Amino acid sequence: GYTVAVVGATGAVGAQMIKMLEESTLPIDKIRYLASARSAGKSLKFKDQDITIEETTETAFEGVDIALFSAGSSTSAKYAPYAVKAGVVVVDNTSYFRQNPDVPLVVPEVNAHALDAHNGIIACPNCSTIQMMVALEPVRQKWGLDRIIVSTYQAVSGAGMGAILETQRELREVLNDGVKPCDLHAEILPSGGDKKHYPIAFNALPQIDVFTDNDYTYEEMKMTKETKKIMEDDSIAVSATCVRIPVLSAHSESVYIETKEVAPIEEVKAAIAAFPGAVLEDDVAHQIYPQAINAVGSRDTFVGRIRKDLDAEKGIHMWVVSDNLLKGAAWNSVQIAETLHERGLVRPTAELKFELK
Amino acid sequence: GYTVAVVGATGAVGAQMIKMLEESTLPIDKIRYLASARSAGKSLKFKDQDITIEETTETAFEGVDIALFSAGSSTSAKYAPYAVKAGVVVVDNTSYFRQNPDVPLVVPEVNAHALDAHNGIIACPNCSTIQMMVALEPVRQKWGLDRIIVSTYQAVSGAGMGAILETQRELREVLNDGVKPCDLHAEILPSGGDKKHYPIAFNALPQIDVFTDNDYTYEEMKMTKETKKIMEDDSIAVSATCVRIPVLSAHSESVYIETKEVAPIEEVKAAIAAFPGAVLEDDVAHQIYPQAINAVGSRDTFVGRIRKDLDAEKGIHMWVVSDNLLKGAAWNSVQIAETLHERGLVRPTAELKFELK
Ligand SMILES: Nc1ncnc2c1ncn2[C@@H]1O[C@H](COP(=O)(O)O)[C@@H](O)[C@H]1OP(=O)(O)O
Ligand SMILES: Nc1ncnc2c1ncn2[C@@H]1O[C@H](COP(=O)(O)O)[C@@H](O)[C@H]1OP(=O)(O)O
Repeated sequence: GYTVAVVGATGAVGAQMIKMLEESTLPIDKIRYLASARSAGKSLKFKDQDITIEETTETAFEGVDIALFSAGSSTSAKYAPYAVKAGVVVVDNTSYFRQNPDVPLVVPEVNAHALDAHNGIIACPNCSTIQMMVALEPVRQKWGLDRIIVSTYQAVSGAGMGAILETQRELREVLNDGVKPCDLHAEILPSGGDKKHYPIAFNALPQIDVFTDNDYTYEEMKMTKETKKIMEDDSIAVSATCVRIPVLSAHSESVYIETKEVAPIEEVKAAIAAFPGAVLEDDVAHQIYPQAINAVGSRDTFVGRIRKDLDAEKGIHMWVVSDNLLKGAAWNSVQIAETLHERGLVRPTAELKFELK
Repeated sequence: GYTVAVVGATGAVGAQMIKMLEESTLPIDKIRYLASARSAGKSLKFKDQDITIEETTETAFEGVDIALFSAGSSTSAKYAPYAVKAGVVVVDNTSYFRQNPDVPLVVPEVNAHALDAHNGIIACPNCSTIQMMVALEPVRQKWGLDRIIVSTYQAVSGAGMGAILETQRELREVLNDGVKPCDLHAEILPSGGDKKHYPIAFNALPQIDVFTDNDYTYEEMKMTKETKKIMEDDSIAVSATCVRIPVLSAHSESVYIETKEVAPIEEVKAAIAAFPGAVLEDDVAHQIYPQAINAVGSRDTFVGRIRKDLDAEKGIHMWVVSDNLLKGAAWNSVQIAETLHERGLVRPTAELKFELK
């Protein structure tokens, strides 16, 4: 069996990582929970056992076979290269290593093969990207992809535990204490790292992450570049608008594509249904489409509202929904680990290609 | 001075029709509030005055100069033709007359000229369509419009008063009582007419109105058909995805367009700023963009996140927000009435062009 480590166990994603590891087929001899110095000493369950939380340091990875990181891009930049030096395979849920050519960026159903040439770090893509890739890969395979335009309806759990609490408290202040929404005080959303902060209660904020030089945010640009890397095609045009909405869990996405060849809608429905990790929920006559609340707690990516464009020959609209902390993060990460084990890729790496900080 | 009736005066829109009339420049000698049998005999304010609500009948429109209808489609179909026969000019908020060729479909900033040839009924377009028209008309006027793809983020007040109450209590049940969103009992949303009803609390429901035979909903197809009538151009390609989110008031829209000539973004921003009824809110360096919660209570239509597509040379993305019950309904309706008075168009129609039911 393996010794597995969760770095960032106490967080929103880390807690889903525990839940997914508990339900995993991965044979674990020893489980460790890692976090910052304040969390060290507290107890936290793995199945029925009590586990002690430990400080994350440069020396804390000896004897570790697999480490799942979800502790923000700062904790991965500092500590992940040391884990690799110690003989760990790191699966990173943060954005830091995602655009490194030495790091495979992986959704198991789409680009499992990229895992074979890993140099110790495997990047988990952005949650909004992952569900889109699940929904679109089966179409790409049969008919090609010319362009994607996507608008997202993203839940607040992606922004961390604090965002959930902020949202819930804003909603209770409006509903119980009768506070105008434009009078609410916010501390986190739209982006903890940015200068100004706005309420999300009864609102739709068209900022996720911070702004880049081209006036798209880092989230939208991650959707663009991560798509090109996962599907291994730099010629796919991707433009996105990323919006936060008053949902705790589950991202929804309105997706528009143009294929390389015309794709009969019923063949598209069938192709998406036949694809692992994607579930067709499309029966408009009985008002069946994917819904965020129904997706909560499930590993699948649910797709419906599939219909052709009213004017573009090759254009298709659809609606994609997934638990953002499961397939969007923790399940993707654990599925990567299960896949690493399937393929005999849980072993030390010989050449370190990631400078130590 | 005019005798003005409000049909549907007790509803969510009707309440905003009252507020817009209260703040109008229109010379009003007499106000009447019409609704159904169940509100008949109740009282309601116009400024300091008490106004007894009357049941709408076919003979209730004697003496009325202007009638603002917002009582659902069946009510406009049944009574508006009798109002016209009596000598009223009708501003209809509903969809029933929107596609009749004898009926101007008007957003005053875009197509006020079409008021001149009215035959006793002017249709106010759909809420989500109006704000899109205000944002794009200044772009269309300078550079043309080849196509529109739009994804909406729509508030629940457009589904009426019962929908608002249903949203509020669903959220209260989740937040105060511990009820899981899965276990919520809905009666109205996503669409009061349809067979099945889903919770909107912490959800995103990709259905507004009922489905049509092409798998687009009636709401999505209205964006399409109204856009073409208002811009007097059937060659403008339009496809929509209309989604309800947990907001009480203020629609937001992620809008993609392709223009006929390249439109430098700095010129597009300028042209939108110069357009009556459109306000440019675009300064990403200071995180400035339209937000539903800020738009509430304003007649204006707010436009930001303006940026060129990453690949398509004529493509442009933007974010458009407006109060759905103001510019999207009641202000548009009162602004139509003010425009009619401006142009001496408030007068009886001789020839009856609408069927009496
Ligand atoms: N420097 C750090 N070293 C290890 N873990 C960290 C560090 N900084 C933050 N974390 C962990 O990352 C997660 C933050 O995401 P979230 O806001 O959802 O909790 C937490 O588990 C947090 O642990 P801790 O609770 O000890 O601060
Ligand atoms: N048959 C009808 N005749 C006239 N008005 C109607 C009729 N049915 C509904 N209405 C009015 O349409 C508006 C519905 O608005 P909303 O959808 O926001 O509840 C209400 O003012 C309602 O009046 P009433 O209050 O008497 O039911």
